[PDB]
Amino acid sequence: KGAYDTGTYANLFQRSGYREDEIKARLEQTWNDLFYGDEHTRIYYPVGDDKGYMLDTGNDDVRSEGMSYGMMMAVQMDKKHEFDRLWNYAYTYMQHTEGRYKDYFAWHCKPDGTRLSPGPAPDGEEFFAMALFFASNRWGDGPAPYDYQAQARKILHACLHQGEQGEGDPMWEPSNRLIKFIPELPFSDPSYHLPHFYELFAQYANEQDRTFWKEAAEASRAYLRTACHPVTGLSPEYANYDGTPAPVQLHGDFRHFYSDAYRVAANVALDWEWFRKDPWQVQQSNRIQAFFSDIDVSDYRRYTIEGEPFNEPAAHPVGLLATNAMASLAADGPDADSFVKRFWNTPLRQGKRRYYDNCLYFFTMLALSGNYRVYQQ
Ligand SMILES: O[C@@H]1[C@@H](O)[C@H](O)OC[C@H]1O
Ligand SMILES: O[C@@H]1[C@@H](O)[C@H](O)OC[C@H]1O
Repeated sequence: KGAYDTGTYANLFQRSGYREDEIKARLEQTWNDLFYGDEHTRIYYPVGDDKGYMLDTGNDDVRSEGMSYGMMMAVQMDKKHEFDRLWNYAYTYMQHTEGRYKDYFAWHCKPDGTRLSPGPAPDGEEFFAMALFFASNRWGDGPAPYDYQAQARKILHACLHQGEQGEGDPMWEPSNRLIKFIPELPFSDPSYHLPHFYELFAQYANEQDRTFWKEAAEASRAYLRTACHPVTGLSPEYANYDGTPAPVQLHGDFRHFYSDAYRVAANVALDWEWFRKDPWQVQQSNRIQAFFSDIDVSDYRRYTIEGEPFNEPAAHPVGLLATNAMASLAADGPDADSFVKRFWNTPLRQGKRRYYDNCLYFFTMLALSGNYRVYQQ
């Protein structure tokens, strides 16, 4: 039985020997540094009395990924003021009110809120929806736009039914119940598959969609079994509906193990912790940890999914270490305990490239301390 059923969350820092007091203080200090820390560390920026944004420091823009991530961190840390500032920014600047992307979020904008491209990123929408559901269950709905439950249901309605509103496209392929890379293209991104959120969407979404969301959960668990390499546990950034690496795209080669794919190990580990439904998840977690067991974080490269290293370094090696450590929620192999310790002894990244590493870092600090939880009712 998973944490969803028992209400009990594994505290791997505690199982590993760290003191309860040290752990809570470490989690609180990670929060403080990321949202209120110095100019070289923080990724959160207040705007006026009622807005705020998560900065992709590397790309000097605001992404629906980072906004939705900041809202999830805020609600897991019971930080309503920051949650509300981030949501208000997303609601005000990013969410489309009309046209083919109505109720979707523009995937990126300038920090001042000027939209840069209208197209959405589905991993944004699914985190917004999950964070808003948790906000409703934790704090209760307020007047619009802080009517969190209805806001979540509106996003997930468009996610399944955009094709019916007019000229747009849904973010899930109805034929196979799989999340797409973008609404228009017939392939996926394995790091976007969050079967554990789809279980909760099957409880909290519009009644007419609950059957679909339950099928989506089972379809996504099956899909990650097809996308992950059976020796190395590595996955491609973009994958076909059959799990094989998708073709090279006009904007680059996403066939290999790089930044997006790091989140797969994290996502499978949290589904195991919450729902304990697919025991392949334990072996997948053991495999990826075995793959990285004897590789220094400063040596992390881009890899083919069969594990052939490129000369090129990982752009986000702290992010990769974080997802590898988060796999300890599921792994029972000889490497779980050492990745937990390696992570504990790793500080937040600083400087221009810090955004992505520090997002993945925080989700791991939450998870390994037993604080990445389902908020029900
Ligand atoms: O996770 C996606 C990421 O790869 C992209 O660069 O920006 C945010 C999302 O579209
Ligand atoms: O937004 C992310 C970007 O900041 C990172 O550098 O590459 C992966 C993207 O998802």
